[PDB]
Amino acid sequence: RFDSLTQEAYLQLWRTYDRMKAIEEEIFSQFELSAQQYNTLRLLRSVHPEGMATLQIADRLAPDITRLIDRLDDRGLVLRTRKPENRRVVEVALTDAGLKLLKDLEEPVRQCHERQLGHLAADELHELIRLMELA
Amino acid sequence: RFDSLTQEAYLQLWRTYDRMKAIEEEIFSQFELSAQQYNTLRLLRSVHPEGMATLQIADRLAPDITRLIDRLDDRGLVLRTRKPENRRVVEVALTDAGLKLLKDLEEPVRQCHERQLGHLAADELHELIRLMELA
Amino acid sequence: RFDSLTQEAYLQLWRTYDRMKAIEEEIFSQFELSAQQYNTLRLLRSVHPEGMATLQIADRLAPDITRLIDRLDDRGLVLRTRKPENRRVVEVALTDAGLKLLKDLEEPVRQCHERQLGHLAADELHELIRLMELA
Amino acid sequence: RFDSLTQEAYLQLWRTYDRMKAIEEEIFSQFELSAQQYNTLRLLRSVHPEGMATLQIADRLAPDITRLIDRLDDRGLVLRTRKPENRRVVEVALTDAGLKLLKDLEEPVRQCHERQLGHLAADELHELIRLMELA
Repeated sequence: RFDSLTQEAYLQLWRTYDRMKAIEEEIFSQFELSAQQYNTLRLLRSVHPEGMATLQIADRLAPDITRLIDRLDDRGLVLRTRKPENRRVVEVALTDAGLKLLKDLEEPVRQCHERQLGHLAADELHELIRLMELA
Repeated sequence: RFDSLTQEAYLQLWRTYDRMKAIEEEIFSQFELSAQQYNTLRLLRSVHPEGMATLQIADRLAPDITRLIDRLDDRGLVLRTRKPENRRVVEVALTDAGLKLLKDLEEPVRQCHERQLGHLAADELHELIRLMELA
Repeated sequence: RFDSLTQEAYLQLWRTYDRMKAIEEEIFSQFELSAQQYNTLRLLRSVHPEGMATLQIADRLAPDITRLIDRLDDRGLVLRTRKPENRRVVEVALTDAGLKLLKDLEEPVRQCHERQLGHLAADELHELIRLMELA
Repeated sequence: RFDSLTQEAYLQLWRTYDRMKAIEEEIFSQFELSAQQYNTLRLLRSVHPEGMATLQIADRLAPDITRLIDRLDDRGLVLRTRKPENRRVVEVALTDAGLKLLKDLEEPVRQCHERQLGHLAADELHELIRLMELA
């Protein structure tokens, strides 16, 4: 968790979050995804072809991840397997089409990280210019 | 709380926090303060000459704020008043020397916010240059 | 021409030039061009399919532009036409292959301008951090 | 002199000059100076208590430097000495009041260089954001 910052540094940290979040939402909206869905698909790529238990996905990223995964399952992007010896546990793995989607997203996401860094630096420079010029 | 970011945006948000936190710690260390002590003194200035209940200070910023305030009381920077009708409640107000300390800190803190913004923008530009040049 | 700057602003202006120049040289070297050759080809595109007199090219950008254009002519990127009534005058126009080369250069050059702006802003922020921290 | 840049890099170099020049003009106007007068006073400080020939001042920075120096002489900031053996040569040295003026200008000029660097980096980041977002 975030320990005490001055109010001004704390508002700047939130502005950093808000700017980054908005740029990701705009790029992920084009693929009908959220960043949490991208983060699930990336996590499943790190163990592909093996699956991961729904609870372990939530722990590495909980009840909102089942609806999230339902959307990914309906799109054929992930495959669910109920553990035959423990029917409450659902393991989820990436499919070929989830791998393809992540390969198609590599360039848009890298550009999205470049736009984040650019806008963050401009926002910070606007505040720096303001502080230098009130002094 | 901070909703899902990509891992990369999440690490950048933590780098923003770490950089800002370190610059404040270095300037506040010179006055033998923490940022949470500065934040308490600023909060008490907004109601000066009135005091604020220890619980309301914690709520606006809890058991760690009493040791924090003890240090400020020992330095003569704040004045405690136990409520005569409710002895468990301790109201804390700024003193003249706490007001003076905040006036002496206005310039160092503004420079500290300028150094934060500068370093944040450079750190972000280093990552942007790296991403543009791997592509 | 550049009127009086402080020595420090003058050295910074030269650092701006040196950084921009080096990034262009590296991208144009890959197509076996110089920036002055790119600038000639762009100038000839603005009047294509008409040609421009060698002297007017030099004026809009003089004896070093004939060797420069010789290289472009040998590569089939420009076409020379000696004026039949005035044999000293050589009009130069872009060819289809010079147009194609400029279309292939649009993306690399835009990225080159993005890397220039990025590096310029980082170099300036390094000097700003240095000045704020000597004070 | 500045060798071939792309048109876009050349306009950016001029924007760098224009921004830096305007910030200096605004700070130097407050002391009723130009940057060329500041540059003369700094040059005379490097040889103080010795003077420098008017022609050597012009060479290190020519007929416009005599009016420039006249203003500095009228303000008691420099002292002229006509060479007794060569009456055409006028050596100019800093006075105590020219040294004092340069000591009073150290902080405003350093802040002026910080505002230049800040504004340059913001201007460049605005253009970088624009280029990344047209792509």
